[PDB]
Amino acid sequence: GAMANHFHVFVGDLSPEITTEDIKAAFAPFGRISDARVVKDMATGKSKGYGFVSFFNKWDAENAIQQMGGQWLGGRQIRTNWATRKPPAPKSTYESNTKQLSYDEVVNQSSPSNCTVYCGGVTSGLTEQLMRQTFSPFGQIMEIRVFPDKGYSFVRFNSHESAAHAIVSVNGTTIEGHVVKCYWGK
Repeated sequence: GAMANHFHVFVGDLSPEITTEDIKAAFAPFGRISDARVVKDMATGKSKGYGFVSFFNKWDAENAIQQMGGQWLGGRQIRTNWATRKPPAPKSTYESNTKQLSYDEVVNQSSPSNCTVYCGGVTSGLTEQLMRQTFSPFGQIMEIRVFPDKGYSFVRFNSHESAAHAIVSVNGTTIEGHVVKCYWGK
């Protein structure tokens, strides 16, 4: 049938009296077997204590593992464990380009020679000093160019790291009531 629904069970602790033929019969009522094999001695036909079974359907194998989970087959209880361990199919639980402010993502949004941050959203109180004092703890300032009338400013940093850091920190903050937005500028 479909290999996806075929399951291999690893059998162990087989009593020496047990043979390939025995597992076929023993496991058949619990699980439908396509084939079952005991690694047994060629001469005596006695089990070496282990083997494998191929079931036609997944439930059959699983049921058989449980029912034969140390069941008295032969003069002793045998062991079972699943060999073809069916993995569960995942889904996109993580990553699809998380939209947050990743410094790594932000720094790659511009060429490393660009040191300008575009600050927008500050329609009020927008002074050179206000931007300067805010941006300064994030990076070294070279220029502050402001336009309160248009509600934006250009913050010129000394370095690119400084500029990307400013964006990651300032983007989505609030300056005197106005929610600010920052990205790369010219």
